Amino acid sequence: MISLIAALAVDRVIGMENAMPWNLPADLAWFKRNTLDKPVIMGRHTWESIGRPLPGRKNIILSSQPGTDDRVTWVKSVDEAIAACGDVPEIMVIGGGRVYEQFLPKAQKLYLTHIDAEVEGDTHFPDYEPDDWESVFSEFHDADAQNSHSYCFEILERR
Ligand SMILES: Nc1nc(=O)c2nc(CNc3ccc(C(=O)N[C@@H](CCC(=O)O)C(=O)O)cc3)cnc2[nH]1
Ligand SMILES: [Ca+2]
Ligand SMILES: [Cl-]
Ligand SMILES: [Cl-]
Ligand SMILES: [Cl-]
Repeated sequence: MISLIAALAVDRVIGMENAMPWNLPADLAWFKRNTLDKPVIMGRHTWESIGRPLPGRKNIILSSQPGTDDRVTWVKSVDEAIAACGDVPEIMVIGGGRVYEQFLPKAQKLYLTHIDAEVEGDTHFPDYEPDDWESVFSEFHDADAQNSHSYCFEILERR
């Protein structure tokens, strides 16, 4: 099964010209909880953003240009990325925009963090029909001493 995991500000904003203007360690901990020991597929901009390989996960980078880091796997097609995951119960697609776009139609599950931030987006999560999805988990949190905005965790399963 393929799943997508994303953090969405208002209007589905997922990325900006520069680093996103929030500080959400609790969301990064949710991200880790749901990706640890699973293969993760990402595009090159997201790979650059993260800075290094995500620990304890097989990192696959989907890209048309040859790779510039030997500590991860570089693939040139969606089907190559999937094959590189081998035989695992769940593949996690971690962005960014174009990669979500490409994997959405194949995905059966979404792990979304909705962040209460009004920002002008450079890239957006795909316009999914919430109509077509079943929320099986939701959990709301206010901003606190460590987290700058209010956010809500959701898991959704393809109806
Ligand atoms: N829920 C969610 N939040 C994210 O911000 C997110 N970000 C991207 C890509 N960006 C990033 C940026 C950093 C890390 C990261 O540093 N994760 C660490 C935990 C952070 C820490 O320990 O300081 C990890 O080990 O997973 C992951 C994804 C894709 N899906 C997401 N999904
Ligand atoms: Ca429900
Ligand atoms: Cl968590
Ligand atoms: Cl990307
Ligand atoms: Cl629902």
